[PDB]
Amino acid sequence: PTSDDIFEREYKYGAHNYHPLPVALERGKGIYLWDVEGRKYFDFLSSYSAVNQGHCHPKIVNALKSQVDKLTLTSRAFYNNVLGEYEEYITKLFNYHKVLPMNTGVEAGETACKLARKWGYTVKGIQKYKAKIVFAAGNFWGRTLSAISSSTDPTSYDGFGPFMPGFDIIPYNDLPALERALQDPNVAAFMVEPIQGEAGVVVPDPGYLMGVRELCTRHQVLFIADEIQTGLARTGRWLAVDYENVRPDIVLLGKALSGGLYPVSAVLCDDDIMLTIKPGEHGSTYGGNPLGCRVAIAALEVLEEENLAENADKLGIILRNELMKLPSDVVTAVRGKGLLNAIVIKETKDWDAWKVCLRLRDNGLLAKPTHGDIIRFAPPLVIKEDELRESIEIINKTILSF
Amino acid sequence: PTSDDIFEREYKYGAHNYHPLPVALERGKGIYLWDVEGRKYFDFLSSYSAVNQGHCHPKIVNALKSQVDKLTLTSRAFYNNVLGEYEEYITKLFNYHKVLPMNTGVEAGETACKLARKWGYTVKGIQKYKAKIVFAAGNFWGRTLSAISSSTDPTSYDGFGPFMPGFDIIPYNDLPALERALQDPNVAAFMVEPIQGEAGVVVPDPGYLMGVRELCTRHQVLFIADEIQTGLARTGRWLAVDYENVRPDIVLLGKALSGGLYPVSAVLCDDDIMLTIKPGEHGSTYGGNPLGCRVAIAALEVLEEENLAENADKLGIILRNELMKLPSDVVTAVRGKGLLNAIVIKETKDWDAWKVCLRLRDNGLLAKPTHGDIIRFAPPLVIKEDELRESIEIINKTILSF
Ligand SMILES: Cc1ncc(COP(=O)(O)O)c(/C=N/[C@H]2C[C@@H](C(=O)O)C[C@H]2C(=C(F)F)C(F)(F)F)c1O
Ligand SMILES: Cc1ncc(COP(=O)(O)O)c(/C=N/[C@H]2C[C@@H](C(=O)O)C[C@H]2C(=C(F)F)C(F)(F)F)c1O
Ligand SMILES: O=C(O)CNC(CO)(CO)CO
Ligand SMILES: O=C(O)CNC(CO)(CO)CO
Repeated sequence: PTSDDIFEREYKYGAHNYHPLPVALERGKGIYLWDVEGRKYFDFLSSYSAVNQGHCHPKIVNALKSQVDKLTLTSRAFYNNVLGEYEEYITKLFNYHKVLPMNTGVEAGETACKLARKWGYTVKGIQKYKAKIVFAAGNFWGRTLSAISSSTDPTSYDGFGPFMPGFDIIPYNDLPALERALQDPNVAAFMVEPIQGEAGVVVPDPGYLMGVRELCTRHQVLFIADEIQTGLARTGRWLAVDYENVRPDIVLLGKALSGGLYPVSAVLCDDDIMLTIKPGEHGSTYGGNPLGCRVAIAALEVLEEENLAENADKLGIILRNELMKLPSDVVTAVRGKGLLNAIVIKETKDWDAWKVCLRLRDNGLLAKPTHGDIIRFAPPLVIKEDELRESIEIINKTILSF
Repeated sequence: PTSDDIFEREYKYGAHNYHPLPVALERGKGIYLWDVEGRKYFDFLSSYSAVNQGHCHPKIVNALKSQVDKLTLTSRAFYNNVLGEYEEYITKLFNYHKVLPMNTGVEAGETACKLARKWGYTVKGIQKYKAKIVFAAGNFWGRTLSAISSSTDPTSYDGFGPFMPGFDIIPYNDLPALERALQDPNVAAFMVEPIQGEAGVVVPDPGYLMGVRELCTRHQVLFIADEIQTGLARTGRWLAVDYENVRPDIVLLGKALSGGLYPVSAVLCDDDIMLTIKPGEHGSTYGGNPLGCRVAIAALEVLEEENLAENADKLGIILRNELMKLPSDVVTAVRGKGLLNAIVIKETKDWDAWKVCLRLRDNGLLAKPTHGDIIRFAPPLVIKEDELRESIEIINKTILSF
């Protein structure tokens, strides 16, 4: 069963909601992936930063295999013995009172919106159903009707309305706009990514996150930080907001929370917010199941025990330093923090980010474009400096082969 | 670490969005669960019908263990070698052109709403953003802002607005109301459960589903059948709609699609609907990952090879027959199809569905109430007639001990 067979068969029987890069992967471990013909590749996408810990990390695998022989799902109608241990661990690890477990990133975001609105009505005293949540243009937090309603990307929302009311949108990295938006006492929260991933790794100016926290406190507005892709060592800290010593009111985690072995996500906040939701008022069939909790506990331990945040910090400097050695004729910008990085391609009609990624694949490195001029470079955080330097050679050899 | 310790620790560190039955489960297999003190129980909830195949079915476990050592997540940016095999299998199994894989039940529902609206705008010709979707009162399809906006249950939606526009609600099991609702040419779809699970196992009159299909065809409206809990042999057929030989335009699957080992869900429909969504316009980080696909393929094979639908059919008759032998003084109604069943309790102030389930737990059987007068009985479909008869004894011994 060849790569071409694999492409054709997905095309026949599967929805066309994606156009993947033409590579048919069968196997992966650490920083490497192998296709069906056995060719070996560096993974510079990390499955959108879900395999921070490397593919099939043995510690997380063994947690999965130990638990799958015991108990995988009771539903939340009864207690299991794993969920709390995970809850005690993750809430102490991040220093919040409580966690609400969900499965996917967008589910954690919907949860955060529901906490914000409920807190707005039952604590802040907003009249029912006047609550607003402010978002930054360029945000991406998933594909539900609610998530695309806050998007400014036409490919997310066009053809899918009517849209959820009560969302306001302001420019990203703009504190005067946030100050103007928070004049409305019916605003309950501001939700924002510490670095906008899908918008093309857009890093806000130093002090932005400190100013956000100040404005939210001053106006009695919840600061929701979406760390589903910036968190868990990807940017060189436990949370990207740690760079400015800022404590959000709600933190969203996902992707790397499981090492890529299970959809696990989390909403962290204190009691005065979390307990606004009463029993029966929110949940999920698979949220908090024992199998995902065991996996999450191990995937957090791997991040801590192997010191991947400081590894991501020190190697990201190296990565960005080498990438700017590329000629400004061809690479117009280098952006990133820790091991979440991007380069912008001077998109002539000679060439584009898609053709670059095709040739990168030919030379053994997997990455993928985000707007035809942007290419993300985000390898697993278990990569070593010598392995990283080999990868930079493949990027050099590719960019300069045009 | 005792059951009481387990309760207290979840209470301290976890959100209070649930009030589970006081039982702390550590282990499960087949139809049985064991708590931390070793006591053994019949599972008559099946984790809300996600473990149709029994807890930790060895065939599904071995599929998980084989794949977790190989590759668990590439993201949809590249191809993996498993996804298509699953897509070919499930689309031929249910006789639709295509499948769109997602993770949770509510994600499949949001997907169905987005397909319906997109089809309404790009095929039916509804002006943008006038599309409507009709739902039946009592529906439950999840906890996103969109899903609670169609709910008529105040505990789902109260305090969580403002709500998604464009949803109409009609009585369930009411064909004249549907005919009245579909007079609006801007309606794109009607979404409905063949049996309303969360509303208390509410079974519509014979012919209802045939009348729905006729009205939807006559008015050029998509018939979306939510089988996330009625499907996959739970009611005695592959799809609950199979009882009336009705083919919906969109079918939603979830829960049992994985055997309870992984959150896997699916949206099935033909090309003229499915291909309204173009690349980049919908997706999910974990949807379609190789690990969940291997698990789903095995969990479907277990349903087919062990003939659980006919087993569920023949044992559900037995179950409902015995349950009506209970005195009408105390059990006001018995409802269900296949192995999805409920009894209604004459809720005096002497006693209620919660106290019944407490005493059922004391006598070794796990079930749980849904509105304080309704108790669901839904054991795994691998149960045997002799095991089922033992369980009925525990239900008899409990109801008559009051
Ligand atoms: C900050 C943030 N909050 C929530 C979610 C929802 O999480 P989810 O519901 O998917 O679990 C996401 C998900 N982002 C995805 C979805 C995935 C895909 O489209 O396949 C590609 C991906 C992505 C990343 F991560 F950067 C990119 F390409 F869009 F740019 C997210 O980035
Ligand atoms: C027909 C249908 N369509 C979609 C979904 C969403 O699927 P999901 O997003 O959860 O994967 C569901 C989920 N129903 C759940 C959620 C779970 C919980 O509240 O913990 C209890 C449960 C339930 C069942 F199954 F009957 C009950 F108690 F609400 F009555 C569903 O029934
Ligand atoms: O009307 C618009 O332009 C947009 N309105 C919303 C976003 O601001 C929904 O998309 C309001 O929630
Ligand atoms: O206004 C209402 O009573 C309800 N409106 C909606 C449901 O019909 C949203 O909850 C419209 O989508």
